[PDB]
Amino acid sequence: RGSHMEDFVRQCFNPMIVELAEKAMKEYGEDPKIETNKFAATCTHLEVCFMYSDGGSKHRFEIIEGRDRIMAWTVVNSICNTTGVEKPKFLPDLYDYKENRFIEIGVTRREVHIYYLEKANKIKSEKTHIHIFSFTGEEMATKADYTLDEESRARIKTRLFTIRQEMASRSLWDSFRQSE
Ligand SMILES: O=C(NCCc1ccncc1)c1[nH]c(Cc2ccccc2C(F)(F)F)nc(=O)c1O
Ligand SMILES: [Mn+2]
Ligand SMILES: [Mn+2]
Repeated sequence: RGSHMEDFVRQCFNPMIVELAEKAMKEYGEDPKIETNKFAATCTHLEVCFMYSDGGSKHRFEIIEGRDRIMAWTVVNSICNTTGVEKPKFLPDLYDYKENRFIEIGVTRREVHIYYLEKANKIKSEKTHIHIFSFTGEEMATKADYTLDEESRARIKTRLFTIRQEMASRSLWDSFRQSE
């Protein structure tokens, strides 16, 4: 109670994104007032997912992140029973109707190579596409098929660096980076 991180989070991100992040953390037994770096992280991942689905065509993506566990798994079951895609063991973030595959979006404060290595080991199922962004401006996608336009990806990286600058100007960036 009283953290600068919580107030900055609720100020820097959009009210719907803050509400969704709060519902998610509470759904997973996590306190946004005590685990405030993770509050920021959930909000950032949520905004990156929304931006990512805003790129590309109109009907292209199905958003999985942001829903509650049960409804997200229901939509996943529908996607699988519709397209015949292998049911992912763990919840992805998006589904691409154009490339016909699930998408796992990563946002890390560490080296992108490491984070993708970790997430690729965790998923193991070599069917789901994996796309990592970084707060330094780096990105890395499975097969190096980055799915979206260059402009749409550049927008996301710019937003990430803006978040990083806003945290640094308030002296919460060191803690955020070392928290991962
Ligand atoms: O989907 C995700 N979580 C789904 C479950 C969940 C959602 C929101 N709140 C709590 C639970 C997800 N989580 C992360 C960060 C992370 C990584 C490993 C374990 C736990 C977490 C965290 F912080 F979320 F608990 N990075 C991603 O890229 C990503 O997709
Ligand atoms: Mn997710
Ligand atoms: Mn993700």
